[PDB]
Amino acid sequence: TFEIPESVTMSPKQFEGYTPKKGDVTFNHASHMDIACQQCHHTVPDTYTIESCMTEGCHDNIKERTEISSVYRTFHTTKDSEKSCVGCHRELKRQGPSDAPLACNSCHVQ
Amino acid sequence: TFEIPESVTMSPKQFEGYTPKKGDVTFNHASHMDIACQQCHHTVPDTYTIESCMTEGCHDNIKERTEISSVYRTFHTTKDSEKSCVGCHRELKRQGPSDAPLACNSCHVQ
Ligand code: HEM
Ligand code: HEM
Ligand code: HEM
Ligand code: HEM
Ligand code: HEM
Ligand code: HEM
Ligand code: HEM
Ligand code: HEM
Repeated sequence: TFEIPESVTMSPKQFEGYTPKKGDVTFNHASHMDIACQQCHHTVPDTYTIESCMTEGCHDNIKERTEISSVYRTFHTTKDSEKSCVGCHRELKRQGPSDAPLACNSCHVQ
Repeated sequence: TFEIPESVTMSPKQFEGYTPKKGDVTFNHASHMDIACQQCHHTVPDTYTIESCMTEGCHDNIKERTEISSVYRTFHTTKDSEKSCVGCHRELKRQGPSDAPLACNSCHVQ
């Protein structure tokens, strides 16, 4: 019965007491379909559910930036190539010509 | 919001006009958690849902046995080591000592 959402618009406006500096990000599963679900959704064994990365207790820290709980580190770190957006996209380029976006405005759009 | 069922009791009693020869099978995700979800649930790209293997149109053929749609071939074939139950369990033994069940009554229980 479980249905997967193809497109997902990730947003910083989720955090009430904060002012977003960049635009929203649209994530598409289709282009990432070859990667194991649990590779990105790495906490499935912990809760037996698939949930937002920015859930309370996970990567919901918007005030600090260097912390593992930080929204910034999590999606832009190159120290992780499995589940970090830019982290993986950068790693693909070392493996050969890749179009996986690195430019800020190629990810942050609307 | 998506919740995964740890234990799943697969049964042949689903097919009304049929008499099961073996007992039900209990599948546990915990012991299989290291395998990519889409490896077993191989039709996710097709429907963007995770559904029963024995759904109408999939592996629901109980009358024929050699067919890809056959409940028997699907779960006991050794010609596939990715998503066939005995197929993978057998392959593990070639990779080193394994306890993944091959005996009929180690899978069919209640
Ligand atoms: C594998 C085919 C796979 C599944 C299954 C899956 C599910 C899934 C769901 C159900 C959502 C919505 C979760 C919710 O209830 O909020 C969701 C969202 C995102 N996913 Fe996913 N996902 C699968 C695979 C992948 C892969 C390989 C990645 C990483 C490249 C990935 C990532 C994400 C992201 C990011 C989201 C948005 C999360 C958010 O905070 O809004 N998924 N996925
Ligand atoms: C959503 C698909 C999601 C992403 C993306 C994501 C990424 C991520 C990274 C980059 C790390 C850093 C690892 C490192 O520094 O090497 C990481 C680590 C942890 N995460 Fe995560 N994470 C996503 C989702 C979730 C969810 C829903 C939670 C909360 C249940 C969560 C938690 C954590 C924790 C804790 C860590 C560090 C310890 C660990 O278990 O690895 N993540 N995540
Ligand atoms: C992190 C949650 C994340 C986001 C966001 C993201 C976005 C993204 C975009 C915008 C594209 C372009 C196409 C599209 O919009 O669908 C794209 C493409 C690829 N990505 Fe990605 N991506 C995120 C995470 C990850 C992770 C962690 C990996 C690697 C394990 C990954 C990989 C890829 C690949 C492969 C592509 C295909 C591009 C191609 O050249 O065909 N992404 N991603
Ligand atoms: C380019 C170096 C770049 C910048 C700068 C940038 C900024 C940024 C900020 C500050 C946030 C926090 C929220 C805000 O609006 O201020 C944020 C969050 C996310 N980003 Fe980003 N981002 C840049 C580049 C990229 C690239 C190339 C991707 C996609 C691979 C990407 C993805 C994300 C995601 C996902 C988030 C979290 C959800 C959100 O707040 O939109 N960023 N980024
Ligand atoms: C990866 C962490 C993963 C997810 C996600 C997943 C989901 C899932 C669901 C939601 C069900 C119930 C489906 C329904 O609505 O009927 C389910 C059932 C089974 N799964 Fe699964 N599953 C994940 C991973 C794995 C892996 C790696 C395997 C293969 C070893 C696997 C297999 C199965 C089987 C068999 C069932 C029962 C199907 C039936 O016909 O009743 N899952 N899974
Ligand atoms: C449920 C998790 C499930 C299992 C288990 C499963 C196994 C399986 C095998 C062993 C094959 C044979 C491949 C070969 O001969 O090399 C196979 C092939 C197909 N399947 Fe399947 N399958 C499971 C689930 C599903 C579901 C829910 C459907 C129906 C949407 C489905 C369909 C098919 C089809 C069609 C094939 C052959 C062609 C192909 O796309 O690979 N399966 N499956
Ligand atoms: C096919 C849907 C399938 C079933 C059914 C199944 C059952 C099964 C059992 C009964 C065990 C024993 C433990 C338990 O009951 O949870 C077990 C263990 C392992 N399995 Fe399995 N298994 C099915 C499918 C698959 C597939 C397709 C693979 C390989 C890609 C696989 C692998 C394993 C592994 C690994 C174990 C761990 C045993 C160990 O020595 O620790 N199974 N499976
Ligand atoms: C041992 C060689 C063995 C036999 C024999 C056996 C039989 C069998 C039949 C005939 C079915 C159809 C339904 C019925 O009750 O008659 C069936 C279906 C499944 N089996 Fe099986 N099975 C044997 C062994 C194994 C092993 C080792 C596993 C687990 C790795 C296994 C799994 C399954 C699954 C799953 C099904 C489908 C769901 C069901 O009908 O119970 N079998 N098997």
